[PDB]
This record gives sequence, C-alpha cells and structure tokens, in this order.
Amino acid sequence: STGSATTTPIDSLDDAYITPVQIGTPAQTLNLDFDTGSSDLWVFSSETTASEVDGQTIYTPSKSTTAKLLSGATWSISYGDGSSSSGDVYTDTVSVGGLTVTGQAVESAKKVSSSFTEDSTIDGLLGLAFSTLNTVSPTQQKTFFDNAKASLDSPVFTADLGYHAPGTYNFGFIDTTAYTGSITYTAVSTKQGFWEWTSTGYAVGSGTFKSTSIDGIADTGTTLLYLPATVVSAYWAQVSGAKSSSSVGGYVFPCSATLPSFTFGVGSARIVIPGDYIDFGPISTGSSSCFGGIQSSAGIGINIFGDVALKAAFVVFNGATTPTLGFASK
Ligand SMILES: c1cnc2c(c1)ccc1cccnc12
Repeated sequence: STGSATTTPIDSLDDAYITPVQIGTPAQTLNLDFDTGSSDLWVFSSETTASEVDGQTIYTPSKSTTAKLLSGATWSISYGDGSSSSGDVYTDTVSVGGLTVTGQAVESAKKVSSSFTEDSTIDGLLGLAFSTLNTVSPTQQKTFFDNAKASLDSPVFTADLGYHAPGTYNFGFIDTTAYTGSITYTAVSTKQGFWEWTSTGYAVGSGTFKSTSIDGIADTGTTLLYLPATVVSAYWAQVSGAKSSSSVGGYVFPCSATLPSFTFGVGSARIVIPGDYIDFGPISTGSSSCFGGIQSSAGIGINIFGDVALKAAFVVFNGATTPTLGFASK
C-alpha cells in the first residue's frame, strides 16, 4: 500500500506545516503537524480543557464507533520549544491520504500549553521519529509510520515541504518526478530516538565549502535551522547590519537585506537553501528588524535541520532494517 497527502504552511512565514488526517468512524478530519522530531500522535479533543481550545478542530472519541479507550494509558509530552500537552489514549482507525492504519494509538489531549491553544491552525501532532520516544505509559505505543511499515510497498516516507506553497508527504514510495538529480543517502543513528545524521559541512552564499562534521536531526516539526555558533556566526557575518539580539532571542537583520544562500553537505552532495528561505519577517509587527531563519543551537544541546533546511530538499526517511536518510535537490 501507499499514502499521499498535501502538506500546507500554516502562515505566510512557513512557521509550520499541516496535513489532513482522518481519524475514527465516520472520519473526523484534523489538520496535524507531521513531526519527525517526536513520536506521539496527539490531538485536540472533546476532553481538552475548554479554556485551552481556541479555534482548533477536535477529535470526539465518543462519536467514533471504532474508538476504544486504552485502559490505564496516559501520555505527557514536553517539547524543545517549551510547549507541553498530556491526556488519555484511544486506539482508532487513522488514514493519511489513502493509507489506513487500524488500532493506531490516538492520544487525546486533556491539557495543552498556551502556545498550542494560540495556534488555531494546528489540531495536533503526528509523530514520525522512532517509537522509542513515544510517551504513552505504562505501555509505550507505536507511531503511524511504524504501524503502517509492513504494509507499505517500500518501508519509507518522504517529506517534500514547499516554500510559501503546498507540498507532499508520501508513504510507501518515492516519487521520482518530485526531485532533480539523484538521492544521496546518509547514515542515521537512532540512539536518541531521532532521524540523527551527520552533515559533511557548509557554505555561505558563493563562498568556499567548509568540510566539517555537523551531527543533527532531520526535524519537520522545528521551523528553523539550528547550527553550531561558529557556523551561524559565519553565516550572519555576510549580512550587513545583522546581529545576535539577546532581547529578541537570536540573530536579527535589517528587513531590507537580501540574504545569501546556505549550502549544507549530504555526503559529497550539496543542498542549497535560497537566501529568501532564511527570512522570517519582522521581529514584531511593523518592525524593520527581521528574524533570522538560521540560529545557534548552543542553548538546545543538539543541531536541528528544521523546515528551513528540509524544504530546500526532497527528503527520504528510510525505515529499512538499518534506517537511513536520503536527500535530493528539487
Ligand atoms: C520560529 C521561531 N521563532 C520565530 C519564528 C519562527 C518566526 C518569527 C519570529 C520573530 C521573532 C522571534 N522569533 C520568531
């Protein structure tokens, strides 16, 4: 089997991407944030604290004839950005663009943190990292990809995020018309539960490529590209007026600037992120200071190849016996 769904930016900055997901019987369609940096499929629901729901579409397990409460199971997640959510668990039918999983754990939110409530466009998350990170207790649950894997034509999923435009998540197949050239595959470590790989280096604009190992994760659930301080300082040094702002919380630059591109290495291959992809607009409404799309990972503890990097490539999340990541220009 295969599945194919369109993923859409939630706003004009591509802060996140939403993909419609069918849950239950009859189908309840929620727009979820497909996240390769986490492993919980959780949704806003009829059980979420009323004051914490503001515009989101909710999953009502009592209206699904296939929903079964998973006895004694609870979940609780805390994300890298400070957000959190928790609740109980049901098993139900979940479909993504024609691909169906029966008995998928659907984590129903009883509580969500302010940033989830404030984002009316995201009805929940669909985790695509390794099931070892799933927070369901006392019995850990599998991701949608893990549950579907055996049935897929090929044990893979691909991320093709668009820049200011719709894109696609495919399950079970590689669309050879969605990229140019060839896909370069690279080793993945699953030790931390992430799609963790090692970039071979970088270049800023038309500059000399620096060969240096950058260990990081391919994370569709993180907006920006988080890299070592030395790398990020080298990038922003090429932008007149750019500086690290402690008050804003990162590198900012004059909105009138034209940004240089950023290239990252995947083995001997190179992915070029166009400069416009690194512009995240005014730091505050009407400001002429803009927020950078490339930021230091010094405070995080891990480098993150978020949507800024991933949307410049056709990305293969290969769930073969030994998982690997594939990247191609597009
Ligand atoms: C991810 C993280 N931080 C940001 C954005 C996206 C977009 C704009 C912005 C403006 C000021 C500070 N942070 C951000």
